[PDB]
Amino acid sequence: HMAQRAFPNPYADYNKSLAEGYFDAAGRLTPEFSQRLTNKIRELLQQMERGLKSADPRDGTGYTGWAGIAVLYLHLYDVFGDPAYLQLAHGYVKQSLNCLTKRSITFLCGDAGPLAVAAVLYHKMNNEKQAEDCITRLIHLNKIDPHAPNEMLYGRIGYIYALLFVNKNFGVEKIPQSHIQQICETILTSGENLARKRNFTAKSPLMYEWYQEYYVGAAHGLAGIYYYLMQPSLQVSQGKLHSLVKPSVDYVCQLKFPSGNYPPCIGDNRDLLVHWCHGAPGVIYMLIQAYKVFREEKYLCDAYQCADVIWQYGLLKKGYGLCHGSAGNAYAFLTLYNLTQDMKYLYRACKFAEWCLEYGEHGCRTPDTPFSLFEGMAGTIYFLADLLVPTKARFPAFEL
Ligand SMILES: N[C@@H](CCC(=O)N[C@@H](CS)C(=O)NCC(=O)O)C(=O)O
Ligand SMILES: [Zn+2]
Repeated sequence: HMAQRAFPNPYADYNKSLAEGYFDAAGRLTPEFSQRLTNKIRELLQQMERGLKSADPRDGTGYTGWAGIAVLYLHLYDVFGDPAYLQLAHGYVKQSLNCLTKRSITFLCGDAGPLAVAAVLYHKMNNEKQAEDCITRLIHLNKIDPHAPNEMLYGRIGYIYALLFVNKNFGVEKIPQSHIQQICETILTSGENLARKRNFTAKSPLMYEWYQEYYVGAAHGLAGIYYYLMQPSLQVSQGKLHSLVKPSVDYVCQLKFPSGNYPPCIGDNRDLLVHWCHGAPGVIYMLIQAYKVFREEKYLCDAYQCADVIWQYGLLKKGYGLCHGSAGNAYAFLTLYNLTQDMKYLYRACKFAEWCLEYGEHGCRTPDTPFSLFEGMAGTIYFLADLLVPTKARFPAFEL
């Protein structure tokens, strides 16, 4: 059913000859291809700026609203060094800070996005008072909540991301490790408890759910949570890594469809969605991190299969977005490239970029938020700009 959701891939797979137009033998993009990316970035930014005039004033979130546009501009400032991008970021930060709803804790869908992004923006503009005030508020956002989910968009790991985002950008431990540690403990305890209650323990020592479903993928599910639990920056003990996390990862691996794709939820039979939010483009991060941490070939094998699924069925009719679109899917190639150093995957990313350079010429659906970071144009632009230096590229608001 995957074929129904994708355009046929018109591109030939990697060879040295075809790759030479995109990058040199060291994987550095050609000046020509770099400039083509740059030209499209500039073109799309104009469209995005105009389109955002019609966006909902109330939505300040990273996923669909103002803080996500600020994320893009902070990134463009880092990539290009144009002070105008930092100024644009400031404007969007200011909008986002007028939109706090006090309903959610996450970087993507909650108040942590505006606060963390503002902290970084103010820091980059040498505004210590405002930066520090934002950090204080971010730290305070963490309330005791036994019913809070564990996943990326609305749960504990999404709050953790905001903390990591501040620390990374300040280059110092602004938020004490102990804050992250306490949340990590809660996540692990929650997982063990649910697995015990449902008698998953034997096959999976941890289990998580969101809206009463066992989601598998990056956005709402197991792959996102385990990706985080395996991250050195969360400092999960070797004991818990091996006794709890690894067998839980292995359980997810065993859910793989024959195609190499993954079900949205445990028990789902229809092999349909090839998205970051649901399916191989999101699960790949868990597999790659598991390979890095455990060094078992099976994880790398599965990652290759993800890349092949995405190469065949990853050019989505949904559009060019990050959450569920061609640009988000292209990041899967970059993560595998950055692990393997295999230029085949850099090439695949470049070809997906080629597709995005024909933005709007394919008959894709218009997203609900056509200009947002996760549904719309801002995310596509983010990807194009990130591709300029492939080794540093990271799926935004998610990848560490
Ligand atoms: N609001 C989205 C459309 C909804 C959507 O695609 N949702 C994702 C999850 S975030 C999905 O996988 N939907 C199920 C499907 O495609 O069947 C947009 O405008 O891009
Ligand atoms: Zn999605």
